[PDB]
Amino acid sequence: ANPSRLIVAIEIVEDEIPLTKVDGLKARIILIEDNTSEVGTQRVLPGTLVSDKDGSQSLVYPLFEAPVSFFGKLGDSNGMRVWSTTTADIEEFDEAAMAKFKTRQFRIQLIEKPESPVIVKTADQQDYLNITFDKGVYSDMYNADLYVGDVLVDSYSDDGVVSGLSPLYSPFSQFYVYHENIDLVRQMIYDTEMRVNPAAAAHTTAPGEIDFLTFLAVDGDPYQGIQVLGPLDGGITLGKDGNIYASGGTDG
Repeated sequence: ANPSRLIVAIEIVEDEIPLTKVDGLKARIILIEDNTSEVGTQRVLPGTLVSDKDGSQSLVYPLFEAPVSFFGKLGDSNGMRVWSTTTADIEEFDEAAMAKFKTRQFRIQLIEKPESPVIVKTADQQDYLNITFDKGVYSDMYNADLYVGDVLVDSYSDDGVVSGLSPLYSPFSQFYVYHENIDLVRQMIYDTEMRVNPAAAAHTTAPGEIDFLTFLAVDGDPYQGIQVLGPLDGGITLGKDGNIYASGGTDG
């Protein structure tokens, strides 16, 4: 009756964190479980976090949302991984593209259980897809558009034409990005950090360059104005090994 679904969100509050206090942010990645609402209608809402500093309450910002392509509880076997790029790693990434468009480059990969989980290769047979959460970014390195919304489904799909094989379809039928929420979240972290650690403006020159998922700065270094909350603290670790699955699949 109902597809499984993945909704990724971020819970943030203002608090005194440690700076290894100081005034910055307490954040944690969370999943919202809803297969009822129409896709793209999650709201920013107060979470369960409170602030030791001033009694303020956390807010929860839906970031993105992806429905599974097919009915059934088995759709709950679909999920994904996501991580930001860094001028610290083994692989490189499109540094001039980022420069030009002042946005951050991310890698997303689809996965399936049984779990390590199994990696769903893209059509062109790559292990992962290079994306930006912003529109208009075109990469000369990968000669592709990078915007997730425009490219993911399409990339894990293959109508079979010049391919000659059985049409291939993506396990996720659409990737909806909450642009406004993301911009709201990045600004928040950009501001906080420019204040806390103003040298960080050297490579983080725009709010659009903020990694709001794994909270690494471009240089590779985790922002000094964020204190991340892992599973110990009600959170979810994203990243190369950070597995998240759709849910709420119903058979009827």
